[PDB]
Amino acid sequence: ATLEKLMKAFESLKSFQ
Amino acid sequence: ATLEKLMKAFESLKSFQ
Amino acid sequence: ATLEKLMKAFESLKSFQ
Amino acid sequence: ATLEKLMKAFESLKSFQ
Repeated sequence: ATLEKLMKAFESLKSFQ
Repeated sequence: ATLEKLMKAFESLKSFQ
Repeated sequence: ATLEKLMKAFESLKSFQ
Repeated sequence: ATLEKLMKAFESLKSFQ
């Protein structure tokens, strides 16, 4: 699902930050 | 700013999707 | 699911903006 | 700024969750 992908991306970004 | 970076990342992700 | 709720909230915010 | 508002909304949602 596109929503799932978006969520994953956001999480990754947060972790990086 | 961290907020700005986050926003940019989100936008990029959206575009990709 | 919490993820779904978050997504919905984000969408609503975007629409409002 | 619209970006700032969006960020604030997201934070609030996260806190609620």
